[PDB]
Amino acid sequence: ATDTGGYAATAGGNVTGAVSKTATSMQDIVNIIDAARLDANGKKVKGGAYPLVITYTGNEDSLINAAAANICGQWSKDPRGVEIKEFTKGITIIGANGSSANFGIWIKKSSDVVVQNMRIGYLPGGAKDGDMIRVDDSPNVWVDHNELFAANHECDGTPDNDTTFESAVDIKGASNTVTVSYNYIHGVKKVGLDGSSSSDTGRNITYHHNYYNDVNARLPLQRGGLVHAYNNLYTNITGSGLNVRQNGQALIENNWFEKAINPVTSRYDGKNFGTWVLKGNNITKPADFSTYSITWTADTKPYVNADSWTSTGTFPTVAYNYSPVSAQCVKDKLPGYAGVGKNLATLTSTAC
Ligand SMILES: [Ca+2]
Repeated sequence: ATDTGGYAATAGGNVTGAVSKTATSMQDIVNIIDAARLDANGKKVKGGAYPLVITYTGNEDSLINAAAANICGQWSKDPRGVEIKEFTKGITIIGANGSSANFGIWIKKSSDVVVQNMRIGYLPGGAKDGDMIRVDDSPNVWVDHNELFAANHECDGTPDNDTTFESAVDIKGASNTVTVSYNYIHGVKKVGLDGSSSSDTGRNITYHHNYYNDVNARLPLQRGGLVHAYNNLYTNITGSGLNVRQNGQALIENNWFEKAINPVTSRYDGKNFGTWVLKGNNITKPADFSTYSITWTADTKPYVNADSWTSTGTFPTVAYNYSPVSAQCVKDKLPGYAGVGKNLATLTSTAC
């Protein structure tokens, strides 16, 4: 009921008294959430009046296909997103099979929100924080079985030469417990941070059963706190993978890395390096780097790469319950469980 396979423990809107609503457009979602704040007398209730299970049936493929054809025209447009602000009664946004969105979901100062089966891609507004999914000051959030994509490319003349597209799953502030699972993330330059700055440290986040393909960096860019990454399939990482900074701790287990540059590193600050515990991945020693095409580069400032492929620290006892399959099974089976239209199916050893 509340088990997500990670630090977040929430059933979202699937609780007692939940009200099911169907949203056929972005605006419907905005309107549904707004109406969910009113009590029987028409007065607003802090945190929302009742739980919601919104089934999104809209399809914005036309906007997505047009954007795919003109990648560089996106960054300067207005960003589009549904804001879930200060809603704590519990909410679940689930896309219907065949649904799609060219707008993001921005969660802020909320809790107990689940977003599932949403296909989001090529969002406008990279220069104005056009994130696909943003989790800000929001604990108990579960981002599961979604497809988040764009083009892993940077156009010229974009602000900071970094705004062609914004991130897939940015997590910041007091989002103390979050689970990111079964997501198919592809064609994304900046996957997502875990802390917006050097001072925004903390949180306990779990990334599991995600399928990353053709992504440049931030898987995540971790700032302190704890990160548990298990059963993820990392392929074609063009910049760096897990960047553990500000003394953060990471447990990296039973993942499959392939064709990746700097898969596990601590760079860009020049100090306060994070640590990692490595176990059960397809890579077990440096000899495997050649086998799976793992490349390492240096950085202009002091850095630490996992080129020795050894644990550099410790990790506290993982609270929740979980059962990872083998790194091989991930590589063989994960692409069929990750993403939309998989009916929220999960990979078990039985299926291996
Ligand atoms: Ca962002």
